[PDB]
Amino acid sequence: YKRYCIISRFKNNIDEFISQSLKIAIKELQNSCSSSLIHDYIRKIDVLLTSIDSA
Repeated sequence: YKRYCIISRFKNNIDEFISQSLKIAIKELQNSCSSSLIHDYIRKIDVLLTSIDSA
């Protein structure tokens, strides 16, 4: 229900903590409707993850 936005926000705070990244690749991929229904700050929140992944 409303937990699809919470767990995405829970994975957003957990991906900022940095194999283990391969399980993180499952959280970052397979977009069916979560990368279509969601807000305007979540787009730059995805940019903060890959730049942190660039380190």
